[PDB]
Amino acid sequence: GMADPSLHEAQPLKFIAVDYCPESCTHSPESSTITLTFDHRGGSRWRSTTRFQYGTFSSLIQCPKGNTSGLNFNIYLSSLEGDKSQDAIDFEFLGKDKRIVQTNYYTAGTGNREAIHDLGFDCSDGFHEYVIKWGPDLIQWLIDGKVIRSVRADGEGFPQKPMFLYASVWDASYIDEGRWTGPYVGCDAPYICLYKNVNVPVGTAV
Ligand SMILES: OC[C@H]1O[C@@H](O[C@@H]2[C@@H](O)[C@H](O[C@H]3[C@H](O)[C@@H](O)[C@H](O[C@H]4[C@H](O)[C@@H](O)[C@@H](O)O[C@@H]4CO)O[C@@H]3CO)O[C@H](CO)[C@H]2O)[C@H](O)[C@@H](O)[C@@H]1O
Repeated sequence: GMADPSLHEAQPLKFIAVDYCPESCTHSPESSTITLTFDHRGGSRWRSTTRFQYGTFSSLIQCPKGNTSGLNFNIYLSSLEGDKSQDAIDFEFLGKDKRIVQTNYYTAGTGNREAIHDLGFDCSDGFHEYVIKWGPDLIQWLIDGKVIRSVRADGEGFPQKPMFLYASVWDASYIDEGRWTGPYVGCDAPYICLYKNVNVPVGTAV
């Protein structure tokens, strides 16, 4: 009993696109780091250049410092951002409180499956690991190696369309009178959200 016998499959996300405002996204593939910045310019959004059909997705993430009230930073899967009938699976940080994270998923445009989780840490205090495990009848969310939520196919729809990996930072303060992410204060810009060692499924790109 010397070798670790534990079964251990993922590949680094090498190729990404930026959907708007590329000046507020940086990619350093040589250090496996992507950053997103929120400031006057209005944020940005990156994504994988390919869709995937199921698999495990992960990133180290360090959220922005300072007063992030109003902001939404995230990492998520979506069949197509902006599609009214999208399938999706979310990690969304709510800027009013950097010690929580919200999970959610969408089936043919329908969400309303929010859950709020206590992180046990400040998400801007160093890099932490966020994982989405997406299967045909089981979705799991992991944080620093621990499952924080599991949902199984319950007959009320399930994400099954091929999906892009996405990440953005945006001002969500207009949602629910600012009660969701807080009012936007925005006096600590640039708000820099960092993604490191983003990994995608080995063999499910479609
Ligand atoms: O131009 C006026 C106004 O524009 C602002 O920038 C907006 C920006 O707010 C918007 O953010 C998207 C974001 O890119 C996207 O990732 C996010 O996706 C959601 C998804 O819709 C949900 O279903 C769920 O899965 O969770 C995801 C992650 O939160 O949705 C937001 C909101 O639509 O993107 C648009 C471009 O498409 C962009 O114009 C800008 O900040 C302001 O300064 C400006 O006034």
